[PDB]
Amino acid sequence: ANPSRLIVAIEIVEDEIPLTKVDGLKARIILIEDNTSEVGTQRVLPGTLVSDKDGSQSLVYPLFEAPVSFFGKLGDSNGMRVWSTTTADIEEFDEAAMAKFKTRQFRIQLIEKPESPVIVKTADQQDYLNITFDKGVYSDMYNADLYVGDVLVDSYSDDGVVSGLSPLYSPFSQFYVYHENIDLVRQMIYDTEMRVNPAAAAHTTAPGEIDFLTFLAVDGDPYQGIQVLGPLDGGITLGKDGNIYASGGTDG
Repeated sequence: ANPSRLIVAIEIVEDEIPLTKVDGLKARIILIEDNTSEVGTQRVLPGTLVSDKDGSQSLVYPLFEAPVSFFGKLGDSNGMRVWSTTTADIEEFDEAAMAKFKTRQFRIQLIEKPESPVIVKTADQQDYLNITFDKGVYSDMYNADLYVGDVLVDSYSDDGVVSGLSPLYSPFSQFYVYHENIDLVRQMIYDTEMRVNPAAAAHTTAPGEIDFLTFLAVDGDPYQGIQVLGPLDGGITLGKDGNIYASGGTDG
């Protein structure tokens, strides 16, 4: 009756964190479980976090949302991984593209259980897809558009034409990005950090360059104005090994 679904969100509050206090942010990645609402209608809402500093309450910002392509509880076997790029790693990434468009480059990969989980290769047979959460970014390195919304489904799909094989379809039928929420979240972290650690403006020159998922700065270094909350603290670790699955699949 109902597809499984993945909704990724971020819970943030203002608090005194440690700076290894100081005034910055307490954040944690969370999943919202809803297969009822129409896709793209999650709201920013107060979470369960409170602030030791001033009694303020956390807010929860839906970031993105992806429905599974097919009915059934088995759709709950679909999920994904996501991580930001860094001028610290083994692989490189499109540094001039980022420069030009002042946005951050991310890698997303689809996965399936049984779990390590199994990696769903893209059509062109790559292990992962290079994306930006912003529109208009075109990469000369990968000669592709990078915007997730425009490219993911399409990339894990293959109508079979010049391919000659059985049409291939993506396990996720659409990737909806909450642009406004993301911009709201990045600004928040950009501001906080420019204040806390103003040298960080050297490579983080725009709010659009903020990694709001794994909270690494471009240089590779985790922002000094964020204190991340892992599973110990009600959170979810994203990243190369950070597995998240759709849910709420119903058979009827």
